Amino acid sequence: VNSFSGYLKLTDNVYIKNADIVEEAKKVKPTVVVNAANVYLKHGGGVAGALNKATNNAMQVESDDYIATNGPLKVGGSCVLSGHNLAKHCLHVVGPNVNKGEDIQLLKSAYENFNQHEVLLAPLLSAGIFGADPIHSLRVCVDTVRTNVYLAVFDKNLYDKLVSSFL
Ligand SMILES: Cc1cc(C)nc(N)n1
Repeated sequence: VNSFSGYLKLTDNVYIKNADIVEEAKKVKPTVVVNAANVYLKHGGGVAGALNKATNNAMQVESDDYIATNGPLKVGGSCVLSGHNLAKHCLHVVGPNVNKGEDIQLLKSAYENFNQHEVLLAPLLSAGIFGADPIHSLRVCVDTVRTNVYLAVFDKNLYDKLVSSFL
């Protein structure tokens, strides 16, 4: 049993809810929250900006030190950093950004990072301002992630479309 509440079950291991990932993290304090990161860990706007704002910019400070030491992530890659006030850990995962021309086949590689963690609270990778089709992102998630993933969908309209169209 875990603390996640109000989710619709899509598969054996994938659950979904209409919720802002910042309010859900604050309530649950999951072991892992996933950030929709870029390779520079610049959490300017989007999911990353919303999570970073909720940490009072401490996520950005920690991320700048990570990049100064290690250099940029790969598209499709990830790193584990602190979850600050939101979670034990934040798994920063880089899905391909369609608005930068990145290979959508890298979305499967991005979701494979989730398999290193038994339970996660996550957004749909490459959705929102990363430009991918969220219906596609949910299909890749279900077909790639084998660990238990609790997806937070920010848009009520999009949530209802993801559920209604789910095969
Ligand atoms: C305030 C907010 C929350 C989420 C999940 N994303 C964005 N872009 N902004």
